[PDB]
Amino acid sequence: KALPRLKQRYREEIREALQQEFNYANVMQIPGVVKVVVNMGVGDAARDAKLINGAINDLALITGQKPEVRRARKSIAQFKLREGMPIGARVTLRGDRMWEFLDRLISIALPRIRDFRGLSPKQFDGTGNYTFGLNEQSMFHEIDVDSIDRPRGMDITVVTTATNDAEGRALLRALGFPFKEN
RNA sequence: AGUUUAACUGGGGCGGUUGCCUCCUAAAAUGUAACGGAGGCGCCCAAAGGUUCCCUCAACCUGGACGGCAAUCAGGUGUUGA
Repeated sequence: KALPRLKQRYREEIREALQQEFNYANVMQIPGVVKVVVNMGVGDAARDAKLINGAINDLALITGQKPEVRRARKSIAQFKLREGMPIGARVTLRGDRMWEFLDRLISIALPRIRDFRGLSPKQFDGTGNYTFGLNEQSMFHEIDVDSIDRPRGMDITVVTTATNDAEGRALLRALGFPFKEN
């Protein structure tokens, strides 16, 4: 007994508009976002093993779920990197929590970037999966932006059952990502 | 004063070596020598053992903030080259 904003919108308008654009036979062919992905590469694992915990805490406060700590399966010593050194955190988002996260991101933070002209239409890949990146976490009001001791940027990537970049960009437009309309 | 002070060895000496594991020589069973050719061991292990369950890598292509030939991520090819 509840509905998020973007999901109600998705089931109302966007499916209709893509149908009226691309004319699929079955509606099962309709594109739909599955999951959302978050990652943070600490990179100074061999110099600060504590920024890892810092990033864990930030993403906790940001996404409302305890992250995963991705280990280094290979040992490349030109970076000090050794088998099992924690280099980064990672979180998966699916469902109502995902739609809420996109609502927050599109409505609070991305309208808080400094001189946001536009996210490119060219972060796609093969079929329409949008892989962008943030330099700082100085933007989410979710975050306690008084306590941060360093910039700890991140990298986001958005995956969809779309089959090509045209359908991907069209769907993400209907959903309200500020592309550079070109 | 009584006695020891090695062997192999293309004579002896000098050098090197002596035991165990793996490969070729070794001649499609086994086995087979040379001071013939290449290596290694005289350990480690609250788990790197037992059991039940689950999953598949490396590599390449692309996207991608610092990040580059490569770091973590996502998406494909990938019968198996890790």
